[PDB]
Amino acid sequence: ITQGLPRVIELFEARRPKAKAVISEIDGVVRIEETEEKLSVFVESEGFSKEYKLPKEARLLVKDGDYVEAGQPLTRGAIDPHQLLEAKGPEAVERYLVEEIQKV
Repeated sequence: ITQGLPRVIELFEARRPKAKAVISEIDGVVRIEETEEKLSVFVESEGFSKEYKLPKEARLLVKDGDYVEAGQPLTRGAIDPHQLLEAKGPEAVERYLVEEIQKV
């Protein structure tokens, strides 16, 4: 994560954060799949399937069987503003940038 001026610069430059969070591209229900060595999270829609293979030590913000919005974070960390843009649209990005800059 990042605090202070570097976080501000990272936001104003719209950089992809180093320790970025993972977000859902679509809406759907959470289905966790965890081997003792490997980890993956599945966003299952009524007719679609999404699969996010994340490193095994990543903190989750999603309880199993939850309905997540497109663009909603699954992992902790800073959100990549461009991914948030493609997933959720302009308004969500403006909101995110303003609030995130204001936190500092």
